[PDB]
Amino acid sequence: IQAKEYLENLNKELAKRTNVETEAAWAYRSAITDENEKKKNEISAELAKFMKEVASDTTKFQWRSYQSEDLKRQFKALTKLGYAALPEDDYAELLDTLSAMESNFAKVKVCDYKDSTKCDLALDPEIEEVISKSRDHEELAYYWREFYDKAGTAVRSQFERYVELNTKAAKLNNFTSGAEAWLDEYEDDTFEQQLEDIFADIRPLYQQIHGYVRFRLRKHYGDAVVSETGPIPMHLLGNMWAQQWSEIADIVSPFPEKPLVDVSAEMEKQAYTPLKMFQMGDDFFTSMNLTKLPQDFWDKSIIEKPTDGRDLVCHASAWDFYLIDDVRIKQCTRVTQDQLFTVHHELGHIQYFLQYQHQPFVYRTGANPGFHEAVGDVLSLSVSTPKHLEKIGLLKDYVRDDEARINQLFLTALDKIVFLPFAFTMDKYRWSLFRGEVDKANWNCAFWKLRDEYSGIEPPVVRSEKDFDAPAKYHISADVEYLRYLVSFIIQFQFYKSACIKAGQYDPDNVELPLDNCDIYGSARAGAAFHNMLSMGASKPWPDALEAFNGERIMSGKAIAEYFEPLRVWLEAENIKNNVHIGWITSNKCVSSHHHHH
Ligand SMILES: NCCCC[C@H](N[C@@H](CCc1ccccc1)C(=O)O)C(=O)N1CCC[C@H]1C(=O)O
Ligand SMILES: [Zn+2]
Repeated sequence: IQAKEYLENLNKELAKRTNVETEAAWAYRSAITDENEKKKNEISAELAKFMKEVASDTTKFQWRSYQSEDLKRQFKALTKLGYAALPEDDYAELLDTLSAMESNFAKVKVCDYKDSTKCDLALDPEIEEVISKSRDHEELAYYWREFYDKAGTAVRSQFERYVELNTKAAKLNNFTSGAEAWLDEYEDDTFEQQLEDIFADIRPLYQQIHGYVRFRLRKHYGDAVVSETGPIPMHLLGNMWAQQWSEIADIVSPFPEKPLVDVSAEMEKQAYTPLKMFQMGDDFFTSMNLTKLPQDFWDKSIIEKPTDGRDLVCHASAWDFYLIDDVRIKQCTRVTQDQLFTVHHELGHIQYFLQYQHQPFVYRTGANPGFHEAVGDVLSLSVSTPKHLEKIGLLKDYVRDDEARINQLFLTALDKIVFLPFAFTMDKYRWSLFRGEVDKANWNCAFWKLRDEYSGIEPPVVRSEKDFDAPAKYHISADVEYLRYLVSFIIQFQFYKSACIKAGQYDPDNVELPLDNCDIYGSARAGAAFHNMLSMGASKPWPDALEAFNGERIMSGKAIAEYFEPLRVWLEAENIKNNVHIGWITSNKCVSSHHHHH
């Protein structure tokens, strides 16, 4: 019989209902109040009962033996209930503990290091800036310690129950654990291994940047502060989680005498505003013959941090309201080059939303979570080039010297290469818990051992099992899968490469057309490729989505390693010239307490 008419009717209802849920999520995350929190979970609780009642109905349609796979694809997807398979009482408890962590993160406030009276500094503006600009290791340590104790430790109790409920939910859906459930999204039983193999290929490059960065830092801060052969004291890497290091390029760049693209100052001196930044982002898409931002976006978006004393979630993000043209971004944008990249990242999501809007609700998601994260990043790569920045005047006079090209690749290596192992550990960590591989008594050290093992990083001060630091990372507190970023930083270079080729910007043989300098801005053929891929929205496993883009069907590293190659050959030489130590001994930062008072 035909369940097609059923599915059509059902997706349309699910969209209407998710719209209602989305609005409540938006209100809460825009104005954090007990009331909004209540409505928010209330809606989710209702939708969850509807899904259960829709899961039992599908028992009617024996799709597991159907003809036209597309219907059979929708059923497998719709019946795959997530946390919703959970029984009422548990689901409600999960919503709560989830809310407890989320709100806990966003409400973090710490006292200023030079004024124990202020105590109103939050992560997004204040503390985020201190870690970026300060060069007083003791001050950076202060802020690190203060932030981790509030954002991480204070929520160990909820996190643990979250893990328990997450595991219970997974088994109810026939998954081994929440770990395999997340991996299910990549529809490939060998995905983790593929990721393990690509990382293995790039790791050597990662261990020519690490030692080099540890070199300068120790030269700058001094021996007693940064030891050779030991893991780098995170907090001197310009980022609260040390996931990206470009922020300290001023004390760590190859040629400090040569220019270092820092468009922040020009943006500021030029009167740039968040609105202007979003409009630039918008222009990039249309210039590629891609979709212009709809009217609801400008009316309903929050592109600047509210001026009142209300609490909200300001971790940039993009929203699909599941209607037609109702898409919005919420970002506490600031005028800086990094924020400018972020603006493009989020629009990547928005574009993807519009591109697949016409698809059945179930297919209104990205093909593979990684694809959703890579769109915006592909434009950001173009925007970051000296070529495009000179064209828009945010780089008055610049010369491609040669030993200046290194300041661009290496600068990019502090964001794209350094990130890979960081992103991998975020989920390898949560996987090991989801899978009952770690003892509760070793939860906080299992984390740092992993940060140590893969990133060669360690906390600025000694932590014990008494502390619990994983929640200090937004995504851990908000229950947002992280592997998606690791796939993105990999596949985005594949997208970028091809796009640049489809444009007349990249030629492997011709110089003056290097990969690290193509702009693709204004490219209709690149936009066309993007359109073919994006419009499919999960209607097919990701290899077909990629194939729609450039005819390829495999995830690989035939891009980054072809992007950063000149950088990589420059390091191996420079490191030997300065006799730079490569590799590091195991960290001694995780223990189980010690005091000097009695
Ligand atoms: N310093 C601001 C960073 C930009 C914010 C961005 N936000 C995330 C938010 C995802 C999300 C939000 C709400 C519900 C469900 C999912 C994003 O990918 O857009 C992000 O987290 N990103 C962007 C790149 C990497 C990753 C990160 O920083 O770990
Ligand atoms: Zn994103």
